[PDB]
Amino acid sequence: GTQGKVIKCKAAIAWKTGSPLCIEEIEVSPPKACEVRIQVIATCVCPTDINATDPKKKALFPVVLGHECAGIVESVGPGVTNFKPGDKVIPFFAPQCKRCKLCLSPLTNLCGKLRNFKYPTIDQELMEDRTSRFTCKGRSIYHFMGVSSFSQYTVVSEANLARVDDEANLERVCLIGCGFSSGYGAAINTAKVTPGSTCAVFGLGCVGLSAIIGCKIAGASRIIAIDINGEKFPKAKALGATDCLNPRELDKPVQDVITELTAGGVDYSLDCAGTAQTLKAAVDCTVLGWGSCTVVGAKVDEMTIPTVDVILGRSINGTFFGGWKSVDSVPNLVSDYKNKKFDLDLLVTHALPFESINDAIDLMKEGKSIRTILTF
Amino acid sequence: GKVIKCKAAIAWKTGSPLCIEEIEVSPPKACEVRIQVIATCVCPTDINATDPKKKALFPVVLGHECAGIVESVGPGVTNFKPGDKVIPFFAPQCKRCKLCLSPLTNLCGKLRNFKYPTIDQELMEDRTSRFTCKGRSIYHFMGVSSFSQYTVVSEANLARVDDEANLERVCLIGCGFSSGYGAAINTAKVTPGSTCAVFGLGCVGLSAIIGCKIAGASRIIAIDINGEKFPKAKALGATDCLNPRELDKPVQDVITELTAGGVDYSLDCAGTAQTLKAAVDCTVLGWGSCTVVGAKVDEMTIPTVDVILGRSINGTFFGGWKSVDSVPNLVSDYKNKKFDLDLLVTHALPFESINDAIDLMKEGKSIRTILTF
Ligand SMILES: NC(=O)C1=CN([C@@H]2O[C@H](COP(=O)(O)OP(=O)(O)OC[C@H]3O[C@@H](n4cnc5c(N)ncnc54)[C@H](O)[C@@H]3O)[C@@H](O)[C@H]2O)C=CC1
Ligand SMILES: NC(=O)C1=CN([C@@H]2O[C@H](COP(=O)(O)OP(=O)(O)OC[C@H]3O[C@@H](n4cnc5c(N)ncnc54)[C@H](O)[C@@H]3O)[C@@H](O)[C@H]2O)C=CC1
Ligand SMILES: [Zn+2]
Ligand SMILES: [Zn+2]
Ligand SMILES: [Zn+2]
Ligand SMILES: [Zn+2]
Repeated sequence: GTQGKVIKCKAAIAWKTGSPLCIEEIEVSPPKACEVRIQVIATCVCPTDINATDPKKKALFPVVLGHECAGIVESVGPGVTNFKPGDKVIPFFAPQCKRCKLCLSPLTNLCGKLRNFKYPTIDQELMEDRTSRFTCKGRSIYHFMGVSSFSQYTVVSEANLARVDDEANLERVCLIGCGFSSGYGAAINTAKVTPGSTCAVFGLGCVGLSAIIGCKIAGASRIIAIDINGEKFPKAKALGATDCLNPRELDKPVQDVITELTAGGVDYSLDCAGTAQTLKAAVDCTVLGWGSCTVVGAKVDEMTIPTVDVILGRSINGTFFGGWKSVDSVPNLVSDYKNKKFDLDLLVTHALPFESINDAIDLMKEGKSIRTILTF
Repeated sequence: GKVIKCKAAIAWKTGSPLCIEEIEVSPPKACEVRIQVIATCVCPTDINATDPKKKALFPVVLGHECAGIVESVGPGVTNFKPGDKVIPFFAPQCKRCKLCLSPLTNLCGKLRNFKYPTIDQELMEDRTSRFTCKGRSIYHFMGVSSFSQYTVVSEANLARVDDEANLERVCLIGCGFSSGYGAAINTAKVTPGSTCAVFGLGCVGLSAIIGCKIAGASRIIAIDINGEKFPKAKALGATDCLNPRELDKPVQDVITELTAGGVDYSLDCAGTAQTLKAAVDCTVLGWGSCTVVGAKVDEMTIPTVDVILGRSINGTFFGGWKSVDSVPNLVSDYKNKKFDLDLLVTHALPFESINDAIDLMKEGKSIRTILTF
């Protein structure tokens, strides 16, 4: 518990694929040079974590999952001076070393720290010196996307976290760790929505809803929300959607319907679902000449685009953590919440003990929730 | 308004070559101009028309890249008179629709078919034709139909140019040069000091190299499977050249290694399934941009991971130029030697020998063959 000593605490480990999480007692070593050890206060489950338990996907085991959270600094490694015990922080999967070609360009938010560009979900699986800080029943355990928040205490790289306001409500600002930021920024930075434009958002979960918030703040005059589960519409409307459509209850392809309603198509579209049908429709429903499609979610490995479509004016791009330069922007999003610029409360549907983590996973797998807050 | 009797090339059906025939050309009506063609070239698009695998209409008068002079104008026309030099084109700018008014695109409300533009603008504004042969009415092609001594076009499809222009060279502005030059400048938006890659070294790709250089690029890589295309590439601005058939590793991997990560802008002026995939792969992460110009296949497949990691895709239409307003400017640049079009013309042949010009192109032996009368 105290500095320099190994800690023993609760956690949830995935011993192998296609299986539920087990509650165990583990040992968390102290931080080394350029590392920080955090006490996790609140955390949520994200579809990216569950995706790791899918047998048809690539992943490593045994591992400690989790990447959306908020907490407090317990101790820091040798030579560290930008962090100290007591400070409130928020870690993330997108690093910002501030010391590379990519970090210097205003055209991207990627960083030279990343190594795998074909399978990012298995990158950052160990610390810089290529060793692990986790141990359980003798065996060494893998880290997950540089965070691993499903443990009371974790250790991260200085390039993977930021200090925030001393009076921040950690049981809510934890949403800034992944979901909210990714959707909000996709609209503002990646798609670059403009005043008076028309937008279309596919998928109404935490990401899609945050994208609607972003479009409204950017000044769009019309926002069309699409989802196969109609029960998600009321919450979308409370946040800014002006129209709603269920592909399942329509006679014609949903894109043909959108095209009719707008007399040609929308200026900007964002896919926050990621299926073969949503990706195709997201492109189809934009106006020719200057229509823009931004990819956010992706459950499939590829998309097929007709050649005549780009020749006629349509373009395609995608986002990574909402396009935010992580270390510099996260503090600012926290300040915005303080000033009531947007309400993170509507994104929370459940609250439960960390012990019941497996129930939160079922709820999400059943589309009966948005986000569930877990606490130790 | 007399009817003119002249010669022209007609395609009667799919699967057979063009036939030289004697036809009748009617006088121009309101908002129309009758042009005397002085020089015309053959473009890959004209050849696709007779391929049974492609969609097309028959019988038709093909051709769409040329330069010429005004013979006569229709009732009420005042911006044109007999003797003026002009250049027609497939991308209209009617200036009486909503799209022409927008600074976000170069498309126009005059267009109707967006899945097969090669069969659009097949008749005039009033839905009738101006061509006749052996008692049969004949179709127009993409609003131009240049394979004829005389043709008639809508005022939204041409522009008057400098009185001293050399019509035997500025004809390239009608399609090929403008499309490649503009793809780099307007569509890809190449910037000073950047690195680019151009796939395909025919008229369009060479013009893209000319455009990259004028925009300020510091490095220009040229790729083609036919090595005889290299000497002209270097004469126009290429700094490095690569032939896929003489490399063991895939060409996109060679480009990535020679640049330590890839290029800032790529332009596909070939359009095969292999070039489209390579054009995307050879761009840098974070901000790499791929622009589609050529297109031999109907689709392209993009990996989800690539767009998430910063790569983007777009495409060009007549180089992004507002046709009526920009063509005259391009003619002026040539007059002032900003670039040199003479290097793009490799042969000349009498109009009656059109079929020999087509065979020359299908053997990869030429860039552009000018046809004269
Ligand atoms: N690009 C990046 O950096 C990030 C990507 N993501 C990804 O974004 C996606 C969304 O995340 P969440 O909102 O948290 O997930 P979620 O599971 O809550 O959202 C999915 C929603 O899409 C709907 N849907 C499913 N099939 C549909 C169809 N055919 N048409 C319309 N709607 C359909 C569902 O009914 C549901 O409401 C995930 O795939 C996630 O991994 C999350 C964070 C960052
Ligand atoms: N988007 C638009 O508005 C326009 C599009 N185009 C299109 O652009 C294309 C090119 O036109 P041109 O230069 O006149 O044709 P071309 O036939 O002379 O040019 C093709 C060139 O690419 C090369 N090539 C073929 N396969 C290759 C491969 N795998 N790797 C590298 N090089 C390869 C050939 O050897 C040849 O030199 C056509 O498909 C044409 O229809 C032309 C004008 C405007
Ligand atoms: Zn996530
Ligand atoms: Zn960096
Ligand atoms: Zn052409
Ligand atoms: Zn118009």
